[PDB]
Amino acid sequence: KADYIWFNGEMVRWEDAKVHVMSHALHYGTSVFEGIRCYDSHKGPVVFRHREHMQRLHDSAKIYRFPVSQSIDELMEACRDVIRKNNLTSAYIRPLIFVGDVGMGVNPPAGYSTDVIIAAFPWALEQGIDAMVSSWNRAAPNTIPTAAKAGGNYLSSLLVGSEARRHGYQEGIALDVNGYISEGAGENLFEVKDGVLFTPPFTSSALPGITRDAIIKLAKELGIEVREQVLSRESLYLADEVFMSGTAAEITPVRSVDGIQVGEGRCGPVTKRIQQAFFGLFTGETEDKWGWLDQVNQ
Amino acid sequence: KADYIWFNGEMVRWEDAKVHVMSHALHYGTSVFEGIRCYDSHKGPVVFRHREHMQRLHDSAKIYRFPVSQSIDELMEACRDVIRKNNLTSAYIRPLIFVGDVGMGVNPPAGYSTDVIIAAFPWALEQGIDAMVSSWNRAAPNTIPTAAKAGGNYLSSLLVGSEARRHGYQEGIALDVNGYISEGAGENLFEVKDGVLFTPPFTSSALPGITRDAIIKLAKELGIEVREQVLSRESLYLADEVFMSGTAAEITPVRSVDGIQVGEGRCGPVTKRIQQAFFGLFTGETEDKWGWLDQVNQ
Amino acid sequence: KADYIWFNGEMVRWEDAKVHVMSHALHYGTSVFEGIRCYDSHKGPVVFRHREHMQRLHDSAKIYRFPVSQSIDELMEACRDVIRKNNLTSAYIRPLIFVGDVGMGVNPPAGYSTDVIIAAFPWALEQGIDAMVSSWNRAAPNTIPTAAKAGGNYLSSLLVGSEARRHGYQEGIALDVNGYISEGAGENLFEVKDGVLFTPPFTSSALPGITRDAIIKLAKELGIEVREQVLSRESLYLADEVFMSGTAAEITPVRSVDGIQVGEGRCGPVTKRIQQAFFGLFTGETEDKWGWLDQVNQ
Amino acid sequence: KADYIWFNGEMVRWEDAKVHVMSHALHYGTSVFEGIRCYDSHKGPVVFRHREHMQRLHDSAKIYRFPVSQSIDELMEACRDVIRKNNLTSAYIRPLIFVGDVGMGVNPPAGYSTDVIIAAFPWALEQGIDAMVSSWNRAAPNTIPTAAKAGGNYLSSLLVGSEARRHGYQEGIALDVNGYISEGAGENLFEVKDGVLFTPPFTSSALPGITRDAIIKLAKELGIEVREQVLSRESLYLADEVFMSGTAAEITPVRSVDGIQVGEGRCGPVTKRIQQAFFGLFTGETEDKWGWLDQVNQ
Amino acid sequence: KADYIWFNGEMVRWEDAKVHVMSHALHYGTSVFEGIRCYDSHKGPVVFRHREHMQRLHDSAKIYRFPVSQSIDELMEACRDVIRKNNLTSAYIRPLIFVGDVGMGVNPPAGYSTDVIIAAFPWALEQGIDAMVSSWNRAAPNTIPTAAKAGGNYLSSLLVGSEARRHGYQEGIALDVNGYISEGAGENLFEVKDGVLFTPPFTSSALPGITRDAIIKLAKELGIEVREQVLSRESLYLADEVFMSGTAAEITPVRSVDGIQVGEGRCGPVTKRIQQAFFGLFTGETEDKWGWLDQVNQ
Amino acid sequence: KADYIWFNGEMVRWEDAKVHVMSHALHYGTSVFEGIRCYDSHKGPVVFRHREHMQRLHDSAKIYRFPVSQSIDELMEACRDVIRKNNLTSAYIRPLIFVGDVGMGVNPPAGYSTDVIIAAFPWALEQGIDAMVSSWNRAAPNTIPTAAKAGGNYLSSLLVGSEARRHGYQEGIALDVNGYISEGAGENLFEVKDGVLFTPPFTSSALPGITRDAIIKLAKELGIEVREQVLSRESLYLADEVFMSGTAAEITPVRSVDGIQVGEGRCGPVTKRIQQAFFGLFTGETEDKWGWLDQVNQ
Ligand SMILES: *Cc1c(COP(=O)(O)O)cnc(C)c1O
Ligand SMILES: *Cc1c(COP(=O)(O)O)cnc(C)c1O
Ligand SMILES: *Cc1c(COP(=O)(O)O)cnc(C)c1O
Ligand SMILES: *Cc1c(COP(=O)(O)O)cnc(C)c1O
Ligand SMILES: *Cc1c(COP(=O)(O)O)cnc(C)c1O
Ligand SMILES: *Cc1c(COP(=O)(O)O)cnc(C)c1O
Repeated sequence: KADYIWFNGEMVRWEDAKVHVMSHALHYGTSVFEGIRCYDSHKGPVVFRHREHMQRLHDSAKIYRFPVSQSIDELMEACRDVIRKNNLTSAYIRPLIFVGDVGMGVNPPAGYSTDVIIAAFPWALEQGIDAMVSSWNRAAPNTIPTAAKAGGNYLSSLLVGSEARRHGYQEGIALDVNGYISEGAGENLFEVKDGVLFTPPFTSSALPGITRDAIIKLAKELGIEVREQVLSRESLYLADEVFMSGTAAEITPVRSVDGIQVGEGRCGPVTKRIQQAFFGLFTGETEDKWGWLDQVNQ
Repeated sequence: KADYIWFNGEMVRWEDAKVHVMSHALHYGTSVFEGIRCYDSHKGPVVFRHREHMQRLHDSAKIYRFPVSQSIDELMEACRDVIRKNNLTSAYIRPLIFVGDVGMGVNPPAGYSTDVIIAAFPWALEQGIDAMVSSWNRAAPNTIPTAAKAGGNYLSSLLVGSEARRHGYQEGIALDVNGYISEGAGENLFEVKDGVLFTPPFTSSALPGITRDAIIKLAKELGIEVREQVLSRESLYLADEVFMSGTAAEITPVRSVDGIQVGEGRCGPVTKRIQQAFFGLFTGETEDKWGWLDQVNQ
Repeated sequence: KADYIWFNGEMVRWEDAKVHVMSHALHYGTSVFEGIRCYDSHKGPVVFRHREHMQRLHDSAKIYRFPVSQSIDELMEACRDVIRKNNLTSAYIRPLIFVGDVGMGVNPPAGYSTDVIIAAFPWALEQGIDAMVSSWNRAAPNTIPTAAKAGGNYLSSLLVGSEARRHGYQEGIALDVNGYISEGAGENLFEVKDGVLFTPPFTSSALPGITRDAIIKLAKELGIEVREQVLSRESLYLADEVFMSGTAAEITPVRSVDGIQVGEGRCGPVTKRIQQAFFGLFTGETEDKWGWLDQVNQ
Repeated sequence: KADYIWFNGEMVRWEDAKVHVMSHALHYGTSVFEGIRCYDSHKGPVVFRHREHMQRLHDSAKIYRFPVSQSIDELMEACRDVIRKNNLTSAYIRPLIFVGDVGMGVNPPAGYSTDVIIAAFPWALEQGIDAMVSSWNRAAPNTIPTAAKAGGNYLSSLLVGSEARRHGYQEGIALDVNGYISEGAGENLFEVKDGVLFTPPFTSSALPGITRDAIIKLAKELGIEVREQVLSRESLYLADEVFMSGTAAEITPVRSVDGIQVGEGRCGPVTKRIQQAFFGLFTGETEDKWGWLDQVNQ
Repeated sequence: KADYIWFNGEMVRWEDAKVHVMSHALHYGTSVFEGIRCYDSHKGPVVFRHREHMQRLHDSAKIYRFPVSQSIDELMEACRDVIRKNNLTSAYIRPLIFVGDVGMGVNPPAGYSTDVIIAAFPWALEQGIDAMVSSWNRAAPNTIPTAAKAGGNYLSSLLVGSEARRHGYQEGIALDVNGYISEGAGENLFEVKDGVLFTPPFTSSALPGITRDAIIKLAKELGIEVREQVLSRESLYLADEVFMSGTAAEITPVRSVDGIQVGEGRCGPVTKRIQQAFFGLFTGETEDKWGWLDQVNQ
Repeated sequence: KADYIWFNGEMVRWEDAKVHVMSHALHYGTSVFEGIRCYDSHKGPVVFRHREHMQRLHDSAKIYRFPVSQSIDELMEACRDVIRKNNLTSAYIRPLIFVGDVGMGVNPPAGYSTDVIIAAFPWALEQGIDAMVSSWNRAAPNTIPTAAKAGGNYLSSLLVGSEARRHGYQEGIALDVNGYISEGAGENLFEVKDGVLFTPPFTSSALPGITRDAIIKLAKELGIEVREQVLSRESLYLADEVFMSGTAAEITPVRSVDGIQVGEGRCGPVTKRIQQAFFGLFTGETEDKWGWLDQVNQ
């Protein structure tokens, strides 16, 4: 929780940010959102890969044809505004584009506009978590677009994630409809074999993670070979290391899958190198060669 | 629109029925709903298959493990209350169970409770509509449960339905991932061949429609043979008649699929017999042998 | 061979029935055809299920949207004429609708007409044949419609059939993409287990055979239970009897599959009963309750 | 049209190149063909990748086991002869190997020979075309070989292409049975993301295009990264550029898919570079390092 | 254990029934087996559906082409002899046909014979068991025959069953590759909806259980409707009753699946009726109309 | 055959190496094994990639959770001992971990130990073999792990291999459930097209061959490009060269597939180069850069 939420261009008090119960998105999952992080760095509060996230927000809406009146730049300025207005230095930002109070028909009436909200609030990675392969599979290829970060998609992440927690594990790993590894409930999956980094392609129903992309680029900078390919379920038991990636989860090591220990049962050497290079970005140790750090105070 | 909405046991003015913008269901499609109709009949306002719908509401929540504090009977009484309080005789009822303002984590915290809302509002079938087979497929079997009427499911119905309308058709027909007929965007599909009634099973990713079930039971009463089996796409072009079924759509004839006329291009004889038997229920002509008509004033 | 071939409304001498090498159908498989049989009966030359075949010819053309100028009755009279003009009593008729000398573009230009020809010519059942399961699968559900009897479809029947011949068998049995039994290279497949008759549904990529349909109706008249269901490959080795059906093949018993003998290795009792009832139609022993025999001489 | 057509070793007048209506290929799609282009260049009339096309003609026939008595060299000489004898400088060549007047059985009798024809005739720019994703899928992997350019295969291209034109688009894009991008109705598909060229592998039911291969080699010469990988449907909406390739279509840019604009809605930068390099081959600007230009005069 | 084991026609002491460590079946899973039960009845020791099991033993060997020198009758006599010679009245019989000490090549040398063993030894109620849906799927249709009860098949049952026990459940339920219900780890699955009995067909990778078959026949005698059809995963949560069937497991009620209670959490009404009818066979209460009881003393 | 077999830590005479007929592995395929080769080299008897094979033995057991008391080094010393004790210089070693005389329940009781045996015995490459594509497919992805070399897996290799033999071929090539090339009955498959080496990934249900891995590393040393990708069935007819790899089979060229000759019908140039480099390891010509040769005499 925090004071003020950016709502359709206005800074509204947190308490007053309410929508009608007949809002389309509440009944039909017709919303698109993002997960962004603001880090306190050597150069002050900085939004990690800000433009990339807002670009994906637009891409997700594009796929479902949701009309978005704000440009990427407008959304970016609004985001910084909400962090400053709330006096935050370290936070989690949540942009949300949703179909509001329009008719009750599935197809919104022509000429409608979407409601936009940007809320920000203040904001394990060493011992490694225990994961299990879920009995639920992720969405098939040409059904509900897995490349779009839409609300309705999360019924799948709820099923996969809750099942793992009900059986005593920290996270669940979902396979696609073909029986290949897709990703965790809400984070991308990586494997390290003989010093090589492996990760499933988007065609394995894995969402194009921005943390995932950052890791791939950092790994190449470190001289580590990266192979984007379909992975079998057994590979999880044969891998030297395995870790998850996501904005909220950052880089989370996995020490065991289905009760089977992953090489030594602790954060591996390659996972360690990547973690250091990742966190080094906010200390100045890792040079920001790509322009991933967006200053809140511009 | 109407006055008053039943909200967690209280009759709230329509205008005051608001939820916070950080409600779980707005971001993750974590809601379950129903579509029910109240008809003005020979015995006054009557809710069609009231118990069946509330039972499915509970079943849908059960699958996702959403805690529901109200019993089927409590929900049924609440529903009648909202129709009476709003002085409605002919209406569309919308029960909605959703995860409200809890954390922002996908998995709701243990001990949480769901918010429940029941809104009601006042409420083609002769010439037949033109349909097209969509380029989007419905959810694969063990991914997102198609038997549950959940909010997140509707991203699929939006894609299928919007595509049909963008190309000039009234409704889209989706095939499953195997290439077999599933159903329309938001309604079940029926075919009539040589005086025989055909409809895809639930395993073709078709939601167990209550209108669908009613038609099957009425057809048997009329002495019409019903075959629940997987159907090929071509069968749509070879069928003598084809129609859709749903609470909102009732019994909608389809006169053409993909520009190909369906036997004579008008409402067929078998579709007609079923329509008459269906609407006869609210005139007294068709005996309510199953107890499908629930009086609002009990 | 024979004299005269009906070509676009005219009886042309067999040798003069030629078309240009640039005919669309020669390059793109854009043709639809039928297989019909004329039997010498107790009532003289009689075309078996004449109307049904011409109706399917029209249905196959309808699916591909090939314009057909002739009505079902016109085609039926032309067929009888070809049999009479050729002084045939027992023959195989081959109606063929094809896209002729139009452009070289895959999509024929608007306003084009198809060419139609009807050729007829004079026309292993006691012991049974040896069949093998092919390594090639039949067309997937929403690719090339298997319900339509089109020319291009036969590339598949060629692959399945030639492979069986090459290995010393009389016919090959194709499985669909799922690994279930579809049918023989160019004939439907039946199995008899505990006095029960089994056959794959059309959704197993099996063409809606007219001989297949006749067998199902005759079986029911004989009091034999018929189950139209998906069949596993192993079922071929467990079946008491197995036989193929088609216009050209009629009812052909299968005494072995993949070198494995089918219960006693001879024509089974149920296959025999069905054969007798089938051939009894042309002797008068079996009453033609359906009006399947169309007299040539009218 | 034009005068003369090479028919089984003889130059026959166009009007006289006729084949019997009972030719196998007319009824069973049993033919194999090629599409070749002759361009007027800085070195005169030149056949683009002549040997490559004739080699594929042989490969297609080999898969179906069609007997071809002519060698690659004989066919190449015949092709040049057709262009010279018809006084063509710029034209489209169509070699066709087909099963002619043999029996009516699906399996041609042992010892048969195929008929061979080679016809030639005189022969979506900077704005691009509008495409839509078809509701029809391309052939599954082990059904009808997608690597062979056979006549029967085109029933698929007809379904995909006609649907697109019926809805107002210029071309349709088909997905395979898995829901992944395969290719256009009769041309390969390319995508450009962040300066990288993407194209589906043959295993996505995409025919091994010779234009496709040329583009891949030219791209590498230009220093452009090429990734041959499975592509999701959503990628079409996220791509910076998208274009089709084929002998007839050459390099055709796609400005929109399903009504969604492809980055700026005009021919993209990378597409432009590749087009220039491609057409530069006929002006001498692009050095023919591989020997793709075969002079007619030799 | 017990004394004596029938080994290739000879009653050998239990301790002496040994085979070489280089026996084919130990390395390649090349064995076929059965599970039979001998019950103490009102007519003394009786082998339940004796001939049916021996017939399936032969059918399993036939599919893999394992040479069996003993006839069904010889095996049946041997079985009775094992029970008598070991003075057993209530026991579990295990016939095993396996490829013994032949070469080490996968394909046994022509002319080989299999070794046959028949061992017998002395032999989830009213509360039911807790089951979970496994993360492992059962064998795909045309891979390893699911209709054959072979040794190698059990690696699957081991994976499915062990996972369930590792998580605290009594049995695991496997889905096929399509995401539909197949069966339990080593027993068939039944569901009861509105007084109707449902069970997956063999094509859902479910082995043709002999107990399964018995239940279907008994159900029909009791006037209960039986529907053999593909079942979705969700159906387990919507069913009124669910139970497993197998020779060892007999009729075991399932009170919950994945932590979700199955209607009241106790043995259901229909399950009870079927259990009573089943066990009534051994008390004389249920007339043995089919001849399922084979007396040991004969 | 040979004298002595290492059995649970003791050198037992070959003839006395027996296990009870009730051993778990004989009934349920619950065993894991390896195939290792001892070559007579320029350095004397040498076990090829000894450590790698024992590591895979452990990995296969780990996937099934079979307890293994011996470490990799213990197993390696035992292996050398068996070769020495048997006075072998060139031989085939067969390590086998299996579940022995434990209960009859599929799930072995807690605290059980596995039995381990290591047997060794003394131990078409120039012309090439004739292969055919089998009608049986290899195990689907998430059914029975294809990465594990377990006994039960071989029911599949038996079906694929025996079918090829029965039709006069030397080996059968299996396709996966998708219709893509997987591998031979018990050996990995390679293809050579334009000087490029191709092989299916593990996700095509291909076991991670150790000979396969060696070939890939040798190819890279020779400067040959290696592409690990999914391959279509047709690619076998279009390839310039095709060969199989395995411990027993080493590098076996394939001169024809399905009666279709593979480029010239003899051992190809690239296959030759790889063979020479492979066998050169035991002559000293090829430097053992990886430490693949483990000396017996240490
Ligand atoms: C958001 C999300 C991710 C993580 O993406 P990041 O851009 O790295 O935050 C991974 N998987 C799913 C299903 C997601 O929704
Ligand atoms: C609600 C719904 C239907 C119609 O069900 P009825 O119970 O008949 O109203 C059909 N299909 C889908 C996808 C639905 O959500
Ligand atoms: C024509 C055909 C059949 C047989 O159908 P009939 O109408 O009974 O002749 C079976 N399979 C295929 C693929 C066919 O084309
Ligand atoms: C011929 C063809 C192409 C084009 O390949 P080019 O050799 O480049 O002309 C593409 N797709 C299909 C289906 C084709 O038949
Ligand atoms: C043996 C077996 C069954 C049980 O069948 P019954 O003949 O009734 O004992 C069920 N499933 C599997 C996988 C089996 O092996
Ligand atoms: C053992 C095996 C191979 C060959 O692997 P190598 O380690 O090289 O001997 C190939 N396929 C299968 C199915 C195998 O079991």
